[PDB]
Order: sequence, then C-alpha cells, then structure tokens
Amino acid sequence: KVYNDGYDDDNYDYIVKNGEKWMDRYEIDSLIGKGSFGQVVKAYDRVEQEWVAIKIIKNKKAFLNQAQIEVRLLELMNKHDTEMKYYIVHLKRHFMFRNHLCLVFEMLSYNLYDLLRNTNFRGVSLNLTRKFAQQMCTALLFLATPELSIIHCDLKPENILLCNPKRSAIKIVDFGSSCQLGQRIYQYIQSRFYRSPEVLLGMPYDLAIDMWSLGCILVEMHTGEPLFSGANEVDQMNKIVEVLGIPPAHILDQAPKARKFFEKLPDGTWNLKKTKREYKPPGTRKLHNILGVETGGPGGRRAGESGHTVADYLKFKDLILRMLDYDPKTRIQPYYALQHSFFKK
Ligand SMILES: COc1ccc2c3ccnc(C(F)(F)F)c3n(CCCCN)c2c1
Repeated sequence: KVYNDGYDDDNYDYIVKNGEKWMDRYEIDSLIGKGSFGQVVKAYDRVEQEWVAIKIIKNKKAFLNQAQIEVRLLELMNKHDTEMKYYIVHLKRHFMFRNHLCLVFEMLSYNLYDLLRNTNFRGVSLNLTRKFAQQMCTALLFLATPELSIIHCDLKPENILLCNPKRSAIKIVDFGSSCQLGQRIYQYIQSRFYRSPEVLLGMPYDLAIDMWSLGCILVEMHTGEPLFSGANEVDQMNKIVEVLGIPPAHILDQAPKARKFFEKLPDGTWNLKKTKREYKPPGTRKLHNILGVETGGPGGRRAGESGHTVADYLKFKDLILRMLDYDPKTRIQPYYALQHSFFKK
C-alpha cells in the first residue's frame, strides 16, 4: 500500500530524503522541524545562493486550507513599506510540489526555548531580556497597524527565533494559528502558560492578548522558568491570582466562565472557589520577589553583576505589571511600551 505514488507516509507527510533536489533548484539537507501541519526542512537554494527553511504542509485539505491563511497574512504584511516588519519572519515565495504546499522562508537560528535549555533554565541577563523586549514591542506595534490588526494567538519562547546564534536579533514565526481583529470565532486559544485572563474567562478579546503573553515571556527569559505553569485551566488561573490578586469585580461580573474559578459572595465581592491546602493567598507571591529586585536577582544569581542594579530591576517590574494588567482596555499598548523608562539609554 503506497500513498501519493512514492512520496507520502501513512500520515500525509512528504517522506523527506536527505540530498534530494527539487525542481532542479532546492537541495534538501535535513529535517529541522515537525508539527501537525507537517514538516520543516533546511535546504539550499542553488539559484539565489542562500539557505532557506521550507515548510512542507501535509497533503490533506484541512492543513492546506490552514496554511493558505498563513500565506495570506504574510503576503498582507509584505506589502507594507516600514522597517518594523523585519521582526516577522519573511515568506519569500510558495509553490505546490508533489501535492504539498511549500512555504519558503529565510533561514533562522534556534528559538528562545532552546536558549533557556543552554542556561539550564537559569535565565539570560537583563540586558539581553531588554533587547528581546524592545524588538517584540516593535513587532506587536507592526501587527497593530490598522490595516493589519493581526493577533498572533500563540506567542511563546518556542515561536521566537534568533536570526544568528551569536547575536540578539529575533523574529516571530508561525502565523498558522493567527487571526485578524473582528467577530469572535475561536475561543480555546493561546498556549496554556501564556493564555490571557479574558480568554480563560470566556470574554471578548483583541490584540491585547499578545501583550499578556509577552509579559509572561519576558519574565521567563530572565528567571529561566515559566511565570504561570498551570496543569489545567483552574490551576492556571490560581497561579495568576497568586501573583496579581483577585481580578476586579467589574470584569468578573461579565465573565461567562467566572464561576469556573470564582464565586460571588452575598455582599457582591468575589473569592476563589474552595476545590489538601495548596495555593498561596491572593496576591502574596509578589513579582518583586520573583525577580529578586532587592535580593540580587532570581535565586540571588545576579548578585554582583553589572546591569542588574535595583533601579534597573524596578523599571522592569513596572513595565511587566503594565503588560499583566487584568483589564485589556488599560493594559499597556506597543506604542507606549516602547516609551517606558526601561528602554531609555
Ligand atoms: C530555522 O528557521 C525557521 C524559519 C522559519 C520558520 C517557520 C515559519 C512558520 N512556521 C514554522 C513552524 F514552527 F514550523 F510552524 C517555522 N519554523 C519552525 C520552527 C523551528 C522549531 N520547529 C521555522 C524555522
């Protein structure tokens, strides 16, 4: 029993062969990525004389149609003149090859999860965290340009890659989960650890959910550890509450899924549901201590390092708390984030 003549496995993926030449142009080197989606390969373009990453989509209607969304959004980004688009991975061209849609991207280096692995999850400096933070704020500003209004819907360290392994330049990848501002379709979105409270509560959402994710990410880059590591949605909300307290009454009064995590007392105020004592009381796990503002950084491991002063840590703390505002209408936006004192030289 064969699939697609030679060419596919029993699972609609193209069977990758090292050394194969496509369309008398692309020399396939190796398999570098897997997903649901299909595969990613490192390949040499003989014509243009450069390495590329090729995203080979499964030969199956559902994934093809998903990738065409990705293509459409990238091509939309492509027609904008500004320099801010460089923080998004660039789609060079696409083509069908043996019944698989193939997206050709510029070749990048490792992602920010791999970078943490090399620190043994002890985190990178605050100077480097800042460089990443500034570039991401700029990328979100670009996505926010009115004619795009794109929500990535899945920011996490895995989906932010270095351009070069010895430099700090980064880009966002994978717009297959994305959408534009408009009428709600999707409700179960964002990777759990990076999932915003408006999504957890079943409420309306907008581009601000990406800023929440960024907040969680930047802390995790410096500590090496995820800020909110929930095993399920209840645990995820409880871990959020440990740091940031009970969310405001006016929000919870409108949440469809309010009662999944909370109960409204006879006097109108909201509490956690009682579900073996486990969590720290509401708002007692202060971000102040997580970052180690006055105690030499996370685990005290930055004591005596330059570029880790108390003054520097306070600016970081402030910016992060603005990204982790419970209210998506007052949560800081990209244009104003870029003006914060954490970026003044
Ligand atoms: C090595 O350089 C690149 C360059 C671009 C991409 C890219 C673009 C879109 N989607 C993905 C993927 F993550 F596989 F979904 C991409 N990936 C895969 C991410 C690597 C981990 N699976 C890319 C990798």
